[PDB]
Amino acid sequence: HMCDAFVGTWKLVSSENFDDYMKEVGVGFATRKVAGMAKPNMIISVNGDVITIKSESTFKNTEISFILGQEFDEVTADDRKVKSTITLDGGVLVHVQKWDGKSTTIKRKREDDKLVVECVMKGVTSTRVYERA
Ligand SMILES: O=c1cc(CSCc2ccc(Cl)cc2)[nH]c(=S)[nH]1
Repeated sequence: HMCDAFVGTWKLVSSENFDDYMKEVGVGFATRKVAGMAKPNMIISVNGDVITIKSESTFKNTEISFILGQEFDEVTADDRKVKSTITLDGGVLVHVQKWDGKSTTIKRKREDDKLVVECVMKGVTSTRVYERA
């Protein structure tokens, strides 16, 4: 029942500062423009200890499956090949991605009826708000 309140199908409804986050990560111009337009659905499910997070959009469909605390290699939507570890910290899913000596952290939390995604790269934060689909 760890992640019960995350399970379901969620649709992006707002984004702030995502272009600056993508710049800080190193995403190139064309990918930033097309990725910034996307209105993904995020589909979260749990089966035993395995959590699956799917993102589906007109830009790029992604899927990760993982066990909390157990590192996994991930190909991001912008085509980085990263090493990821996701943990639960005080009810927040904390997702750290490492690549090329760099690191970014994505936090996913339930706030009221929303799922709030905070993406941080150094000093730059983007907030993406999802509602139930
Ligand atoms: O599941 C998720 C994860 C995130 C983390 S940044 C992903 C991402 C990265 C690069 C590009 Cl070009 C587009 C997208 N943001 C939302 S909204 N949902």
